[PDB]
Amino acid sequence: KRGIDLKVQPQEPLVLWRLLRGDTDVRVERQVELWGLKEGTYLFQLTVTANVTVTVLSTKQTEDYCLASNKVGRCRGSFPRWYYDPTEQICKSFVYGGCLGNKNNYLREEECILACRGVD
Ligand SMILES: [K+]
Repeated sequence: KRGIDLKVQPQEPLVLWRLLRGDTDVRVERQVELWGLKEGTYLFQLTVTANVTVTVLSTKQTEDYCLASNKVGRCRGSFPRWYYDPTEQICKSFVYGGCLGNKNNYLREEECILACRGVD
């Protein structure tokens, strides 16, 4: 499986395994619960193999991942995607053109929720 990179708001238990690289000492407890994550990046190997990285967003990056307008972009494709609407504080679906969009653009609603739940 190709790696995943999850952007998330800091949250002491992150609800979704072995840590390969983290700025801090995470603890993973089995859904799973990630404890101790701080602003920054973490890399895990998942086996029953795959890469999972978790980027705990800064407020500055949160502007890009949550506060930016949805962006169809220049291409004429049709990709169902998700963006966060901070005005209404909810994840909405939109059709993405497939290129040159911005960071407020998630493949899965759950990923949008993780990236932006609680942002205004
Ligand atoms: K989805």
